[PDB]
Amino acid sequence: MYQAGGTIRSLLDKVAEQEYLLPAIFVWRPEQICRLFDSLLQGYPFGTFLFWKIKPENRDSYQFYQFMQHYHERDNYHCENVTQLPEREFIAVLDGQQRITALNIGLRGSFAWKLTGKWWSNDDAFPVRRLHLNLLSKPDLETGSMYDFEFLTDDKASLDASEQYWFRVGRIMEEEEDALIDEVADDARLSSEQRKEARSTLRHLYRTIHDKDKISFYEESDQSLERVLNIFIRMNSGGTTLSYSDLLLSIAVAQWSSLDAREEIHALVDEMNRVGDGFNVSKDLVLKAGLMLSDIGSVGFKVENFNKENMAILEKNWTPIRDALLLSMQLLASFGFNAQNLRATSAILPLAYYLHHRKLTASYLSRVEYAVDRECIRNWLIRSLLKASGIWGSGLDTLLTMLRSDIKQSGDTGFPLAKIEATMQQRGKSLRFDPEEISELAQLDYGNPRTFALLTLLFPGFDFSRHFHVDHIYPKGLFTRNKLAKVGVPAEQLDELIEASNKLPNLQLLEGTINNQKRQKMPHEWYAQQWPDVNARQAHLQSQAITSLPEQLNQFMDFYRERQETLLARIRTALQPASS
Amino acid sequence: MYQAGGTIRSLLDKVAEQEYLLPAIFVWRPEQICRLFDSLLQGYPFGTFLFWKIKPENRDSYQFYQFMQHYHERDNYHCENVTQLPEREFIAVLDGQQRITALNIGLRGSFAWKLTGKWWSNDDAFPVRRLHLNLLSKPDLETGSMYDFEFLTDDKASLDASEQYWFRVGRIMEEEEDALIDEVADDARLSSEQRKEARSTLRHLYRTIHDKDKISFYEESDQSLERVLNIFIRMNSGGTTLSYSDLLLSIAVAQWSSLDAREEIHALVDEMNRVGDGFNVSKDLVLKAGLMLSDIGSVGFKVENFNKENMAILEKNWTPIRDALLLSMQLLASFGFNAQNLRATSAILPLAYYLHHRKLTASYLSRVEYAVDRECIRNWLIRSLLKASGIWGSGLDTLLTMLRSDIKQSGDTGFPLAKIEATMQQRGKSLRFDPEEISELAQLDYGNPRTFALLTLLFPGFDFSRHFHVDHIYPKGLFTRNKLAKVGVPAEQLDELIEASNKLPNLQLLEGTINNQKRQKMPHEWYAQQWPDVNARQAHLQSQAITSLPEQLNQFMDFYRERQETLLARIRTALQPASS
Ligand SMILES: [Cl-]
Ligand SMILES: [Cl-]
Repeated sequence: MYQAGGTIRSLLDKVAEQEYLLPAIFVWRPEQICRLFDSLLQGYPFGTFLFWKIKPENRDSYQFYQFMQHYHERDNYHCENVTQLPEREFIAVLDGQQRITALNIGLRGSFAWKLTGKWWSNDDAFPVRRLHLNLLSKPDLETGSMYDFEFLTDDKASLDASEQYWFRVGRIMEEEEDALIDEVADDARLSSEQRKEARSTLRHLYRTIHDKDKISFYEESDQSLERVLNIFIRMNSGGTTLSYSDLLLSIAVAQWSSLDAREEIHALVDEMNRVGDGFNVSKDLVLKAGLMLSDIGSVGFKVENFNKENMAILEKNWTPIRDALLLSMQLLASFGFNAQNLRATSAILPLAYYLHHRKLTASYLSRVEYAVDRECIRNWLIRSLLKASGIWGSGLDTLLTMLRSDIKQSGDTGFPLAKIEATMQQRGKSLRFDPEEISELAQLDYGNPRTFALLTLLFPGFDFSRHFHVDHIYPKGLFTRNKLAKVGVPAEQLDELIEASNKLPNLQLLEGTINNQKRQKMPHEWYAQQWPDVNARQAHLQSQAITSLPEQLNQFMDFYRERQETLLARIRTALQPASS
Repeated sequence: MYQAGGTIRSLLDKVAEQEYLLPAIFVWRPEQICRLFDSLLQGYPFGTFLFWKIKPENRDSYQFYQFMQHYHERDNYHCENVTQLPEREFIAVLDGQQRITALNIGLRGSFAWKLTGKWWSNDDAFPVRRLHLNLLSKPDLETGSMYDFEFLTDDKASLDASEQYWFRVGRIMEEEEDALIDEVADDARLSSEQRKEARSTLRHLYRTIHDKDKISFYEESDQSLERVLNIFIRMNSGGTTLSYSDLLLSIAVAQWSSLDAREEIHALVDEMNRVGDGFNVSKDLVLKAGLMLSDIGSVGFKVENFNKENMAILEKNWTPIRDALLLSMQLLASFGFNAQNLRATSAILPLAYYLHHRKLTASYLSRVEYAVDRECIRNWLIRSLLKASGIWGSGLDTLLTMLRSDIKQSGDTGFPLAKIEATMQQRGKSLRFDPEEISELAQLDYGNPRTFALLTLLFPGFDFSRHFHVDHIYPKGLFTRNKLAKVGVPAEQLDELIEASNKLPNLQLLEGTINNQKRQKMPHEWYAQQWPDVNARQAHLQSQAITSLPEQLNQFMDFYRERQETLLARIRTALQPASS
């Protein structure tokens, strides 16, 4: 069947009573849910959906799932199983799943994502947020946004937003339009001009969902599913549309006399990703690096930059360029980076420009004449990566072309560290750390990608190309609620000790792989038998910012505070910028 | 910038002027184009298209193509490059490519595909067809069809069938509606009752194309492209809509406790395709085989057959089922089959059923107790593949379930050939060949997949799992039109002899690979050099149905005609209905 128009309200009511379901076959980023609601209010139409009608004889023939509603990046990213399996004929959605999920999360659910820089262990790193609309939206002529939608905690919404009036979008499914419009009219915090504007935005939102025929679908049973599914694919977007990424790639490879630049680019990606313990770089990175290493004026990942003259330059230099790219990954692996602990792939671009510039080869990793230069790059890269945010995000393209001029100007004197650091300061991307950034670094968690990076900056000396790991000084296994309450730790200090045992003051770098006999002893026990000479012992331990090793867990927080103090100092000096 | 109105005629005028072009980045089956036109006349709407505007300053920055128009499976199957590049702003179509191509082929172009049973080398196996509509179509209740569209020759369109009035669709782009409707009204082929419904169907077809707003699109320049493409993708089918067959795979994987069904399917498929010199088998075949080998009542490739009860039965029997499937591929390779010469992969299903029924293993290929049985299978299979069509196409599912009962009753006595052939006969699929089929077999071309099969039937005794090939008796290279006139062949006959030189009476099976010294000699020279003893030579020529080996090409047709008669007698004997 064809249904040419239903409301979003009718659609979501069916989702609510589990009459629209999913067959057993992910979710969008919050920013994309917001772009959908903005596009919806602006008037962009939905494409048609496709629904498979399940008769009651078949309720049990197949496994069905429920549309995602309250998304939690940690605790609920999988679709929930059906709980109210209908006993009348119902629907499984074959096309429309992600648009319907976003509608459902925005209007009936929530989104809890991990805060930037925090670790999965942290429980206050996943604040629950709900979709909100700023009833006083004004056209942002940069994003093309007409309505400002945003996922907000309850308190960032309720705060006095100056010039803003935030409205929880889901209220239009819970209250009548009259009650909501009256709330806005009766709010004395709005001016009369603001009240008029808030009112027509709230009406526009309410009625887009409740009055406008936005939803169209085909609806078919088992018997003719095959035929209409084919019709549906034929007449709508059947052969999937290229993303912008894949469009640039196709346009870019079109300009190459090599009969398969597509194959050259994939071989390079997979090669790069097999380096060391594995990386995860994309073809986007390779194409942008193409633009950057060929001295193209713009490194913007934009279709206009992949015209035939620029792709002619890129093809000419493809061998130097894939050589530098591949040597960039080998440098990174030689520092200990892999796919799990490299947060910003864009940092590869200036590294690769440098290696490509000086025409370096894999001997750059061994010869001693380079060791000082290799160490200067490592320190710079790690510091850039220790920033929670604000270095390799927004503003990248202008940062990259300025860093490129600095590297160009350096001839073969080596990595131009002072110049680079000044360019970054000039751009609002200083590698200077302020005291609260320092405190944040000193409480990093085991497994956070910045943690090993920080440790290899604080305690250099290992061959980071060889095996090494981060270990707990007081083994993490000793720290459970049961075990601790019997050594006497008060019941209220129990969660404090457990959280602290997993953080930087209890962390160290160790050569080799995980030692299982170290992890079953108290640290003073383990170090007394590995270092019988009491003087060696206290020099080794001191090299690791370990002064003492209390013999009972009851005194762990004394140890923690003491080493936290030493690490704060060591972090300060390590992150202090040189001068001349 | 949106545009919800647009006629198909406007769209195709832009294609015709080369103002709608393709960016550099396959064409549908003719029956899929026909189904597009049927859906279009039934009211199924087109999804919205995405167009990228190229400003005249960038008309040279990228490579563009023209929409395909006159499709030739051999001589013109990849997009035409741009003649007549617009000097004003123009469009590259980013979404809608395939739907526009189909409109363009149906309304302004043509489709030439290889006739079933013929080979690429034959220049009269690709008759040009153009899209036609039966102005007397009536609802077909078996196909959901309402309008019968079909690609036809001018000759088969000019034929009078009881209620078949074929009208060439492209004429609505070339002539005024008045002229076309008057020709229908003036045609003594139609009764007054029929000219009313033919006029109404011609008008509906004409006006769907010229008056109705069926085309809608977004149009964007470089600047808005990224933003609007992502909106387009989010609001429409954003994830590649799953085909019916990918839906079945997903439905099926979901019901397996833990054999990790998705990659056990793909792994078995890859395994199947690497047997011998390689096959090209589909996951769809593997699923169908699951249904047949587990004795499910229906073997229809329909979603209803993949409920959890059936998938439970399949998972239990998965190991014996993949065993049987791989053994069936190994048996086929032992016959000399591969991806190129196996025309009907459905023939695998009864093979695999049989092999699974008797629980045979790899020793079935070698032990001599099976030699007679393997040869009976090979003989039956080849005969089924020697039919140009009508065996493994339509009607397959009922044939399969009946072949299954025949194999199941055969117990352990061996392949039940007589009963299988009775079954095939009552299904209208006799392995009996009539005189005109015999004559067509006696002139198959070199390279036609049926030629190798026929030869292995007529000349058994090689080790078809070791290397062998088809070779010309009088080498193919001797037969160029310059070379032939020089040995003094009359002008009239020259191309009769070139023709016949590529056909079965000049073909033989030889062990090993191509022998380049044999291909440079007249046959009688080759054989006198290889078989110095004239009596062993006559014996060996006799085994290949060679009576005489004329020494001049001038007598080649005397050889052709003599060996053709010898082959006809062998073929008539090899294909004759058997003893009972
Ligand atoms: Cl940027
Ligand atoms: Cl069938």
